[PDB]
Amino acid sequence: NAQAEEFKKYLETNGIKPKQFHKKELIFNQWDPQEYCIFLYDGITKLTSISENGTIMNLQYYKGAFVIMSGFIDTETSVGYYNLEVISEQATAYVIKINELKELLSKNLTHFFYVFQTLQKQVSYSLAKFNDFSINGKHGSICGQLLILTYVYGKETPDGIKITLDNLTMQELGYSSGIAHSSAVSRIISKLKQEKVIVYKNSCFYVQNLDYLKRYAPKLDEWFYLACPATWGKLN
Amino acid sequence: NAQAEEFKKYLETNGIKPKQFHKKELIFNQWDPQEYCIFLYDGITKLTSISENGTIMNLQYYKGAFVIMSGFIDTETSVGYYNLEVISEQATAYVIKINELKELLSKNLTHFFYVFQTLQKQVSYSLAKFNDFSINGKHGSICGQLLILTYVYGKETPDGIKITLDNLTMQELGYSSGIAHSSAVSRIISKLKQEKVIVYKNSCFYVQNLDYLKRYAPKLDEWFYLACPATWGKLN
DNA sequence: TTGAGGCATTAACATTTGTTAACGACGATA
DNA sequence: TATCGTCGTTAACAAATGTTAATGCCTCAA
Repeated sequence: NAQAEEFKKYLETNGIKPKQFHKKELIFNQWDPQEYCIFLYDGITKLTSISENGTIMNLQYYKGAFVIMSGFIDTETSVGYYNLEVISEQATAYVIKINELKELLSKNLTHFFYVFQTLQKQVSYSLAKFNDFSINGKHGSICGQLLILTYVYGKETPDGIKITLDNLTMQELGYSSGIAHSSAVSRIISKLKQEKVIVYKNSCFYVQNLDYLKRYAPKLDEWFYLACPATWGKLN
Repeated sequence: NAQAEEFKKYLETNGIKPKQFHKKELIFNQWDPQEYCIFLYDGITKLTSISENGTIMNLQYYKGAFVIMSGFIDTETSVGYYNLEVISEQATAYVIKINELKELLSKNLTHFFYVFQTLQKQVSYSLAKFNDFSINGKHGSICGQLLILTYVYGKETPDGIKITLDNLTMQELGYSSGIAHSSAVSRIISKLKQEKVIVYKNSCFYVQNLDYLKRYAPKLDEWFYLACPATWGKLN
């Protein structure tokens, strides 16, 4: 991304250098809140939360470049108790204290409307996901995530559309759609395969019937068409 | 309250006078997609979406002062095809064509951080609402949506916390929670009355054991503490 | 006064999803 | 080569929710 690269070197010009993280690491966590601004530049991460009884919940994924904030700008108070876990083999993110971003960004606007728009991307994405997940129950919740992972981690192949993901177990899908037991998620997929909407090939899932997932996740498909038109056009 | 007070003037001091709306009026709709930046000053509205199937979905509610984006501040394209229906007897707001917001907000950067912070309040809200609705299915969805209603529009009476709202018909909560048929939402609420949680008096809902809702809407309760603490304190 | 329409409640029944358990396939370790 | 643990399936039963229909309470309009 062009804007993300211009922002990259705008930080290094002010003493902000990249930290390196490895898989299973938490850049921040729900238990020791620090209000930072994370400019995830490279790597795949997931924003999670754990209930008081230990229930895991994957709220979404983040693929660099992108911006995540654990606290508000003006008040600098916590925005919420979440964990940003690194699921890729290794990730590179510029961690900057929230206090400094104010002054850094008051002296330059073109980088402000960049971080602002990523936030607009965040909002629209959250509502679209909430829209498709709340209507068709859990069936559509699985279908929704599979549509997101296809539009971001997918690519055309002869067998079907491959999803370039590792450590994508059954529980990880359930965590990302509200299912708690790995047997319920496998039961929904058993029929998605019997309806040949998807298929399993070694190390990955393959999507054959994209239009099926679209019906059970229209607003999400719409969001990719409106927010990430690049990735969207590569699958139609 | 105050950060939006000096904001309201900063708009009409540059040629943005307020337009007025009445009940059931749509400020922006999904079929006519036009990118504005609405600043709901006074009144209550609901952001809705209508599926090709004809299904209605209430994504959330908006109570002034607040900011609602219909397009991206850069590309000027629609963040999504939604409808902002006025459900109050009387609502005032300030519309800005999104192309005009850029200039208006690039010179005064104190009101820039204001709009940016409300965007963050939106993000956390969506992430929190998505967390609690996903764990406990529909039973929890109603407990969550209810909790939201008692903090924003709930005042204390000897009979409990009264949700001062018109309507709130069974179908309307179904749209907010994600249930299609009104008979089902009634089923759950018929149990919450038996469960000494809520009662229906004077054509309004009175909450008596909001802690029961906190257990089923933990992330949402945490959101009011960190984002709108004044609201949180009114009931704690 | 009667009669129409909407909202709330319940029923019953179908469908989905929650929950636990058992089986097998695979890898890893000694 | 045997054994332990992880994960993917399926079974079986329980709970929740989807779906439709019927009944009652209320307002409204003639």
